Amino acid sequence: SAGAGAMTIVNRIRTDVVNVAKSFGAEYSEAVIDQIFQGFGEKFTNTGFAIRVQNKRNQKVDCNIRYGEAKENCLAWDIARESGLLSDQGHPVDTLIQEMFQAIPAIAYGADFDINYGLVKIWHLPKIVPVEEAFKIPSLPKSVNAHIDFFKKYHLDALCALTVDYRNKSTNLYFDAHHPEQRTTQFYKNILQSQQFEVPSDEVLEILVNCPEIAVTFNWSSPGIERMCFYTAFVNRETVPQHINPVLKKFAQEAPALLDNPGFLVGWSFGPKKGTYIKIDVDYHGLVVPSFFHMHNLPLP
Ligand SMILES: CC(C)=CCSP(=O)(O)OP(=O)(O)O
Repeated sequence: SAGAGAMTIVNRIRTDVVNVAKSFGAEYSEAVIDQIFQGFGEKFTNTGFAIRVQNKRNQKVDCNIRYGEAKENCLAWDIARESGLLSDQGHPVDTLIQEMFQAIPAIAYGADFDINYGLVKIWHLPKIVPVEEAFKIPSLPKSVNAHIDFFKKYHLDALCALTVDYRNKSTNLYFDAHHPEQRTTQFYKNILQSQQFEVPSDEVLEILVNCPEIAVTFNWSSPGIERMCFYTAFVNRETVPQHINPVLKKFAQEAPALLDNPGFLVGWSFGPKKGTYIKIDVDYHGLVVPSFFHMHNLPLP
């Protein structure tokens, strides 16, 4: 019953995470997993926890584990620092999450880990606010302010989250995709063409029109948008569009969850020639998907 039988919930989670990673061929480090769980295992037990796989072109599938909770302070930061998971790099990212919590009041936060690396991101979640609130933050890439007209044009006026990616040295702004233009396939063709990204098939465009949340990624090395991502949730295994991609099919059918009937969040990422791939998270305790609809003021499907 080392990894089986009667076990604490946190041990059930660890075993499930390693099983996913093995099944999808994702790399992982036992030392990094243990280090993450020493600090964060209790959080993973009691809050909105998810396991993600994603399939970047020409590399192995990555396996991430992440959680969020409705606390106004950035609790992950202290835990990660103490855990040896978050060292300064001599870079704008070092103070950015602190600046975000100073600049805009948070109603929740979360953290994201790649089990082959350690802590990748911390998220800041405010109540929905005008995007201009972000321009207060000292260490944001200069490219963010420079995209004021782009945000306005594409109805990216309602900021619903921020993140710092310590590994990638980038930041995402997340928008509530409330505008009726965002219910049309042309919107997605247009916003993707504005950046010279890849435009997906019609079948994928017809999925995107239901997206409640759009992320846009900025970095300090370039003036342009690195990639963007459209998030769509599915309330159970069967309603994931399993036919679109083999990773979607396999993960929907086989992802572990403690709750018998989990939903999923899928991120459709696009970039220039990387940046284009799919992310899928299983709602391991069943808390994430309802919270996702609620945070976007949408009835639960
Ligand atoms: C759960 C929400 C709605 C979005 C999470 S941000 P993300 O993990 O998709 O960000 P990246 O893939 O790191 O850009």
